[PDB]
Amino acid sequence: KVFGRCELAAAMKRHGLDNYRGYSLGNWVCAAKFESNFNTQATNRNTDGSTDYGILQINSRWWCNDGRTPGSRNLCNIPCSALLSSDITASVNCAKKIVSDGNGMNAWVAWRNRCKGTDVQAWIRGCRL
Ligand SMILES: [Cl-]
Ligand SMILES: [Cl-]
Ligand SMILES: [Cl-]
Ligand SMILES: [Cl-]
Ligand SMILES: [Cl-]
Ligand SMILES: [Cl-]
Ligand SMILES: [Cl-]
Ligand SMILES: [Cl-]
Repeated sequence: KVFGRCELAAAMKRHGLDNYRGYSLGNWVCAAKFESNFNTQATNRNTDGSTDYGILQINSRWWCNDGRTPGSRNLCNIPCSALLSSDITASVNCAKKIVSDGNGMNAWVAWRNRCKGTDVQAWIRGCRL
């Protein structure tokens, strides 16, 4: 599924991501924009052989199981395929664990490089939330 901007904001709010760990909804929308362009089906291989999955590009090195990332863990206790669903529940639940892991949203290097410090409220501007 390819979400619209306000549509994804609303879905993230509905699943409790709004201000989770102190990160406003615009931060989460911004991250999703630059990680996946709002496409739940996005996958990308990393150089090290792990893969990033879904709307927030969660990595199989730590967070989900894909059967092909030796030495990796599955800390969200989920198949990585679950992170590609139209329903964003599994990706939000896992993102909540990631952002609680100690470095906040710096875990998403596209958030750190493209969102952090910017006018992230622009991402929810105009949205009926
Ligand atoms: Cl957009
Ligand atoms: Cl915001
Ligand atoms: Cl992989
Ligand atoms: Cl997804
Ligand atoms: Cl594996
Ligand atoms: Cl392994
Ligand atoms: Cl959803
Ligand atoms: Cl980046």
